[PDB]
Amino acid sequence: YVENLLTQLENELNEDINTLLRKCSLNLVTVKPLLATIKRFLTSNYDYLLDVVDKLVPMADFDDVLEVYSAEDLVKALRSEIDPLKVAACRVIENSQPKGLFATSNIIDILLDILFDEKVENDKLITAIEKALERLSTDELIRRRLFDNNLPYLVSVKGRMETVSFVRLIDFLTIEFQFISGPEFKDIIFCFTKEEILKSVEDILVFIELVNYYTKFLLEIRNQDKYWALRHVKKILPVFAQLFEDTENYPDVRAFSTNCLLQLFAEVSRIEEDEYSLFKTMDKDSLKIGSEAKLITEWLELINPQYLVKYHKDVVENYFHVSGYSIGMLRNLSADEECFNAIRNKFSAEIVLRLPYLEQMQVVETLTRYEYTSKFLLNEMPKVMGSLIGDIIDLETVHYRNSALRNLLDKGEEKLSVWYEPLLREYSKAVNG
Amino acid sequence: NYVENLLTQLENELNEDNLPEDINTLLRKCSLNLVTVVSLPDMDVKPLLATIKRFLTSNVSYDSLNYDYLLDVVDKLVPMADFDDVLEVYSAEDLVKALRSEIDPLKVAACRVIENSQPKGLFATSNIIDILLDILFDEKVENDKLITAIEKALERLSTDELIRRRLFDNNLPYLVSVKGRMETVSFVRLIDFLTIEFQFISGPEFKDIIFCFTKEEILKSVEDILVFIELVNYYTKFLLEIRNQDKYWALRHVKKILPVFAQLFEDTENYPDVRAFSTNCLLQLFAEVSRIEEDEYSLFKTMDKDSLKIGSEAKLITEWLELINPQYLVKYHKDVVENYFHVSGYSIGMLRNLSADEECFNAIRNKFSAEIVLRLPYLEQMQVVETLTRYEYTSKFLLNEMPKVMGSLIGDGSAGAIIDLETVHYRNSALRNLLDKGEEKLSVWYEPLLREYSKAVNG
Repeated sequence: YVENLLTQLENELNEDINTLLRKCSLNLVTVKPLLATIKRFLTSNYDYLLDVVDKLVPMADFDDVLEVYSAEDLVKALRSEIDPLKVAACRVIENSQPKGLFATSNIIDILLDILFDEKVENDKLITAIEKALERLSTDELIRRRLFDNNLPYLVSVKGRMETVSFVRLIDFLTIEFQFISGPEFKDIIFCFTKEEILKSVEDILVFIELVNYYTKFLLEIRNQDKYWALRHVKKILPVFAQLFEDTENYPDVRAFSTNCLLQLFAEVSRIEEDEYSLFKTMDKDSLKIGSEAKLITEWLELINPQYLVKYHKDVVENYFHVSGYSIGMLRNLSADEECFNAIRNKFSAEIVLRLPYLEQMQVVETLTRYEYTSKFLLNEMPKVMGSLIGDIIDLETVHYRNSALRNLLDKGEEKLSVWYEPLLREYSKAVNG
Repeated sequence: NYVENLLTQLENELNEDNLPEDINTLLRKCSLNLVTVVSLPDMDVKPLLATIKRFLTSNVSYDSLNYDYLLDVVDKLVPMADFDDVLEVYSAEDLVKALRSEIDPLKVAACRVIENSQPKGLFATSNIIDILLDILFDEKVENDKLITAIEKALERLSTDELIRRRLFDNNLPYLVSVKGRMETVSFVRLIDFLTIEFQFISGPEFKDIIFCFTKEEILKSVEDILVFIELVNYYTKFLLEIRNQDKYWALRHVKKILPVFAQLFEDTENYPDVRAFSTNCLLQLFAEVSRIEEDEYSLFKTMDKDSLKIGSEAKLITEWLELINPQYLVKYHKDVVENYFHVSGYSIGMLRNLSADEECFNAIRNKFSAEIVLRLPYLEQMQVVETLTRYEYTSKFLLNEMPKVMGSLIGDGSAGAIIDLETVHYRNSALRNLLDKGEEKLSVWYEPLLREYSKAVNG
């Protein structure tokens, strides 16, 4: 049936065309003459035609695709003035088998010419290029073509700092960093000097994109355990903090980029190396946690809690009080034992029990996450445990209650004592009905 | 200041007698700036939303403006603004008129407004949801962006009880009528809708009539194999969601029909299209069935004995050993596990599954030797080692019986130079999983593992 529908399409393209194209697409999601007929139609609803190509290409054996779309045809397609043909070329390139097949040609180079062309407004084409590059970048030869054969070009795009092509470059580097090893890492491509960061402030959108690039860069270093990359990034982190502080000379930085800078500083505080040496200097010289009242909640919600208790114990001790409002701060401050000890005297069963059930469940779920917080809950607030067990339609309440029940049960029967059987009973009722 | 002035220039350019030449470049620039986050409280945002609305409600299409660019500004502007301001421009009656129109861009804008409803139950007392369902299940609708906009609006609002009531109570006979059509296009959208909705449904809200299919409906779906495949996939994701969301109460509503899928899989003479076109999706379903919260594999052992007959069809053996619960495999097909499995790069998929149960691992243990593993290329050795590193019983086997393999994991000092993505990933994971066991259980391997892990992550 699928082969006959494709044969019809092959005869038809050489009315209700859109409907048959949809029918072909729907059947494929759930070959040379058809691919060649579509190619002739593209070299001469186009989105519906391309969707058939997008589903047909990965399904077929790549040798058959290569016969219709040669490396030479792909260069011609990408150098044309026909956007749908360029998208089809991208789909072919994306599905290259082996992934390094086109690594010896200038195909990747041409993909980069289109990607960094600010005049390109076709979002589907930009996405198709990025998807083709992301898929192929697991291969070493493809990363070599990108970061060695096209290094001067990438550095030229980087130096330009033209809004449209720069944002696409940042997106490209973010995607590429997940595949890059220590020996492949190039500072000139992935890292920005103080001078480039100062230049980005002139166009605040570019600056915000750069702050977000660094936040995701630090997050990826933590997620992928790529600590070797820290020495390449740390030296410029105090520049972002200096810009955050310098409201007289760079008012646009606090005016338009406060939130993204706070997320960056949250990541910087997770660098513990040499007793928070870098973050301590940024805080002392620039951030000055506690000195600007309107940022106190955010600092206590975002900054490494071990850092907060060691250098701003007075802020933690005095500022934090239990309420639905301070749940964000509770989740962060509870994540370090010493930091939790600095807020522990703000709790009582009475205070927690006065909160509406959704807020009690958010507080309880947070306290169930750690050994020291759960011990405090069980030994000092058994009335709160009584409220958790109880005598619910709200999805958030059910989510936090079930997570609290599950986190306590993870501790085991021995550590739960008298709470074991009531918790098991409540969890069974919630998951089994 | 800059973003609201960019929005101000757009409001002024759109209200000029004739649209200026730069209109589409301005819209595109507005979209890139809004991408960031929340709006400036400079002005109400109401005149710009109302100006865009007049362009969308107009039956006159202007050659000079790009409607996709105009909608992209709406899709970024609506969630950024206070909903009371959006309501002033787009009332519940304007939304009904927009959805009942013949203007697709206007219907998409209506969806964005509905999606961002605050409170979520605001339009639950109107027929707005009913109209969204009429469009969603209309086969003649070819606009994929409109279909997605409806699904996104329904997904966002379905966390609310009143919205689920409008869906599953006020529109129950309609939804059941769409379900009974089993017309390809509307059916696929219905399955996607039910998958979205199941995330939010509680035990007391669950309705068998709309979420579950009887044997008769499953037999009817075979007539159009695409519909049957969509149904197999629906059940696989349904069982996966029960495991992921701990919704075990739903199993009693689904289990009774699971043997029908296995019967169809076996019956190649009377249902040849089942095996011909749906083998792979059925294998994924059976993998989930072998993992359900049930009493000693009651249901799966009957499906296997009567229909699946694991081990009787040689060409499916690798797939069964890669997919089926390993505890089930060793208890009922120990002979298959013992004879079939041998170590190679090819059998890595089987190794990862069979290693996940201790008894099952004991049945493959004698196929390992340091010599066999050491002959594999380094990427494959790392995949094998990383698998053995995942469990207490496999790691004990690796450390006590294959110290030469541990020697290969530690290596000759050239690991810092490994460029292969996959090799680094599996080696580092193996190193990390072993270190998680602690210094006491690692003995002499502790310091070399710590040294190798430090070099990999810090060097």
